[PDB]
Amino acid sequence: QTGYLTIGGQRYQAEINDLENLGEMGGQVWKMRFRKTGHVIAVKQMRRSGNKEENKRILMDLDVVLKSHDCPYIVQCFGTFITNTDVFIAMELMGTCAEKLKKRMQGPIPERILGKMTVAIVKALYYLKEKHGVIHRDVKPSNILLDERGQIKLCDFADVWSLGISLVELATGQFPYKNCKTDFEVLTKVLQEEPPLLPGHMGFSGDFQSFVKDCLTKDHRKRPKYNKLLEHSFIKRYETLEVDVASWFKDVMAKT
Ligand SMILES: *CCC(=O)N1CCC[C@@H](n2nc(-c3cn(-c4cc(Br)ccc4O)nn3)c3c(N)ncnc32)C1
Repeated sequence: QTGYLTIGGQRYQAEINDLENLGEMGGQVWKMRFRKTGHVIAVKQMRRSGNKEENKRILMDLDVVLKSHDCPYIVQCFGTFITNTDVFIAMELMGTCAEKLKKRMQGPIPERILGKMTVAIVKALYYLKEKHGVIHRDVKPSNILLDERGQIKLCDFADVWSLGISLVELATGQFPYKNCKTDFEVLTKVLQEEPPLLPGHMGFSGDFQSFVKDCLTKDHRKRPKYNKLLEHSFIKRYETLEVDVASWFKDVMAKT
């Protein structure tokens, strides 16, 4: 469907000129304001003259995003605008990603935040795999989006390993392979060295350390199925525990 903007159930007919460009957030992703209501959204622009490889990837991801309306852990699309020269994809405006939150924090991200993040990411990967046969496998702090409402969603679409590395980086503030100078050197350390587990002297719960250890299983045959990973006590704890991610997000973004 094209030519419509749906923000919270209210459906509006709209064209690209009904949006005011508030600047690049960076492909190109704009922050735009819907003049009719004042709502602010994220808009991804795909140029018809663009690279064939980049456009093909954009259209594949949009196909999944349009089918993922029933997953609360995937960034939602509000509508599309097709012009003679461009395609404008209206997405819900998130705050920032976990990589930038780590940079503003200038230190480890608390376990209670990573607990809610873990529950959101795993259920997004399981949804993508179960409902659409998509194997993401490329989870990193730059793909995990958060907003001031406390929401945690995936964007920009074997998977268990990259989640474990992302959790170790965010829990320690240190990327486990920061001293590798090439991509091949990273692959050698992944295969030759023991998995980079969580430190034991940072007050991490046994559930958190167990979950990261299960994610960083080198033998692919020994990695758990999703129905097993969704039963891990670390997932069970933060499925129900009250964690004020929204207030923590605002406090971190208030840092200079
Ligand atoms: C880690 C955070 C960061 O540095 N960036 C770069 C600038 C844009 C930021 N950002 N991206 C989105 C977004 C992207 N997509 C998307 C849609 C399709 Br269809 C295909 C591929 C992608 O990546 N949806 N949403 C952002 C949103 N929605 N809000 C705020 N910032 C966003 C990420």
